Amino acid sequence: RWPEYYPDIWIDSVMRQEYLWYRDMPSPAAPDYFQKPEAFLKKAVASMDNGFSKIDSLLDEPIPSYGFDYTLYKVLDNDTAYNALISYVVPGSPAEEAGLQRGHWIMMMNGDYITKKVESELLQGSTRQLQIGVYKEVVVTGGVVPIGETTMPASRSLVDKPVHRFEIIPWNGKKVGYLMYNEFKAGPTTDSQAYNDDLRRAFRDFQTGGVNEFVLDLRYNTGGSLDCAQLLCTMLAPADKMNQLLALLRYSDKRVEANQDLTFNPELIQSGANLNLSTVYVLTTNATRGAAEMVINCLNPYMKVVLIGTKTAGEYVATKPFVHPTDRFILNLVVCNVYNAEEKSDYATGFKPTYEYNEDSYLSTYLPFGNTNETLLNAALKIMSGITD
Ligand SMILES: [Cl-]
Repeated sequence: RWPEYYPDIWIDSVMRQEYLWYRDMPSPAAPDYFQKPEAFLKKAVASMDNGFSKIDSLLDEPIPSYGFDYTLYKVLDNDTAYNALISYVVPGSPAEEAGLQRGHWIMMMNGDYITKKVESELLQGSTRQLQIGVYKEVVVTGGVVPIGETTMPASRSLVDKPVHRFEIIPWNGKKVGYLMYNEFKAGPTTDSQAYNDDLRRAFRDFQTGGVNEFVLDLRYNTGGSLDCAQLLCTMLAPADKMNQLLALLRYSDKRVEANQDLTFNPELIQSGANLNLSTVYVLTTNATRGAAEMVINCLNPYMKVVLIGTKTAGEYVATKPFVHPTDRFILNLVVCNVYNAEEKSDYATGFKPTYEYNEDSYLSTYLPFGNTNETLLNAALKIMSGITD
């Protein structure tokens, strides 16, 4: 109706220049200078963009937190109450100092139940007193039973490292490398390789230990950098694949200059080690996304990749970050296709697992990462040994 806008908004410009699917954006509508970037984005993306592109805030530091992730389960006959099952504890966090571990359940906070009203108090706050429990079975009935209490310090701004857990497991005559790798991130700062060097260090330890089987746990890995992914692949692959094509990054017809052919590149190994493996077991959930899915797609043609868990996210294109000049947000925009050596990325809707295991259905084996009875790792160990068909 009104106003009558005259015939310059950054987000529209960065997208029309850099977006993989710029040709499939809606036609230039009437400008809306007050709309949130989120709202602009949702209306401007191509229909193929199923939440791949997204807006993220530019923060001075990570939002403070206690350092744990969880899932709520309704309490026995309490109307408003829930128990919080811990799924991940950040190293060096208040949660870890509290003595908390994956598989612990938070049952009370300072003598009060956890209700939907107070759920956000699990994310951050002051020092808290917690009643903690564990899932127990009795012969068969199961439930969360209290086992004790602890004091959790106040939340604080935390940095979580991608190399989350490491182990070498001897198992039925095999030497099994286990890696819980949670984010494709090279280092804490813009040009740091610190985490990639942590990854190399783990692979050097794996080679020293003579690992000949491998379980890569990407279950909560939401993605990140393809250069991290190239490094990881290069170190898992069979040794006769060095220098072969791994990934074909293909941008739009306006950004041909950016196209790249990534190989299994042995000069990337540096202080790490190639493990010369023929099979890899990859643990997945719906959270497993992007770069994490690229690893699966790109290793598929070259080795036996066995997927255990639940279907992956389906993010078959790569995003790159673009920072607004003044408004402090980041546009994570789809910029390229990422084909494997067979010229394919045909996992729209996600990679279906080879063997489906929902970790939430097996509460008695919801255990710390790397414990061999932990559901998804146990499955892999059984499958490689022929215990599970
Ligand atoms: Cl953990």
